[PDB]
Amino acid sequence: SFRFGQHLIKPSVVFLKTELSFALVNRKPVVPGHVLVCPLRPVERFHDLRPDEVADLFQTTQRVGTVVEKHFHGTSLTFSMQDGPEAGQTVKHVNVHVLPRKAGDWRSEEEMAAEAAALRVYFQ
Amino acid sequence: SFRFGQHLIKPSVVFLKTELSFALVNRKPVVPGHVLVCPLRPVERFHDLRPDEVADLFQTTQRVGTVVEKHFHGTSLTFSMQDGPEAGQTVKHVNVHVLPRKAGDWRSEEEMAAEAAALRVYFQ
Ligand SMILES: Nc1ncnc2c1ncn2[C@@H]1O[C@H](COP(=O)(O)CP(=O)(O)O[P@](=O)(S)OC[C@H]2O[C@@H](n3cnc4c(N)ncnc43)[C@H](O)[C@@H]2O)[C@@H](O)[C@H]1O
Ligand SMILES: Nc1ncnc2c1ncn2[C@@H]1O[C@H](COP(=O)(O)CP(=O)(O)O[P@](=O)(S)OC[C@H]2O[C@@H](n3cnc4c(N)ncnc43)[C@H](O)[C@@H]2O)[C@@H](O)[C@H]1O
Repeated sequence: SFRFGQHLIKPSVVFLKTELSFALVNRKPVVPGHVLVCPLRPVERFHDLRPDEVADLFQTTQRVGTVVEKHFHGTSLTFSMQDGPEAGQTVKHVNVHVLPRKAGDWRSEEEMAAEAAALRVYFQ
Repeated sequence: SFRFGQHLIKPSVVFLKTELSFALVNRKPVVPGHVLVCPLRPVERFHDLRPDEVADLFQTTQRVGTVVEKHFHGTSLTFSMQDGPEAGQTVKHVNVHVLPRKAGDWRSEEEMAAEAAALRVYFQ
């Protein structure tokens, strides 16, 4: 019941949801704990975001990171937004990639829902 | 009169300044128009930012990008924050890297002040 470009994201893999943004797990994380934060409204370019959704997108992005860094035992975070077709954007929806980091660094929907469930505990 | 870790940034190379953040040019941009946006207060990890400075850091980051994308003729933006020593952070100050993007992609302080001056026109 979450739009992410032209796909619908089953709540099962969504682990946080604010008034304006939401965060979810990946089918192929680049690193354990690689997750995403996207505004609820489907805009394709970061510049299309009202300034309230931008505050919200990154206050949420701040929070989500503190948790996966904890949860997945990282010591540093890597944040990044691929904003446009020439920046590598594949899904035309704004979305921050949050990747926990460590010194020297595909799955089933159920493994995704398991992971989202664990992440939901930290936002309780 | 701008702190960026343990260095002082001469206003000459600063091209925007809000109540909470500020943006500046690079001595070695990775791509023409690669610039930075940093909170005025020197925190070393994104999580150390109040939520007001986070709204401000990214509302500002939204603006700055729209301009360098225009100015440097890009068609897409790449945003990214290296948050921690294991994420590649070199300067222990929070700072978003904004890089304009195009299909298939060191200088003197004066060349830096020239560039900041041009960027200041778009925020007039
Ligand atoms: N050395 C290094 N190597 C790699 N990354 C590094 C690095 N250093 C720093 N970084 C860091 O690693 C990041 C590089 O990641 P990236 O920007 O290359 C991933 P993307 O696939 O291009 O993303 P988008 O198209 S925008 O967004 C689409 C995303 O949503 C997901 N998605 C789409 N549909 C989905 C669905 N239905 N269900 C679940 N997920 C879906 C996709 O899997 C995809 O990840 C940077 O932040 C950098 O600082
Ligand atoms: N294929 C690709 N290749 C490269 N980047 C890509 C990519 N695809 C996407 N990206 C994109 O390119 C970016 C990768 O850039 P990066 O994160 O590797 C640069 P950094 O030097 O590690 O940054 P920091 O330590 S955090 O911050 C320090 C910064 O402040 C500057 N600085 C420090 N002191 C200064 C001073 N006194 N005066 C002026 N500037 C100063 C430094 O030059 C430095 O750039 C990503 O956003 C990605 O999405």
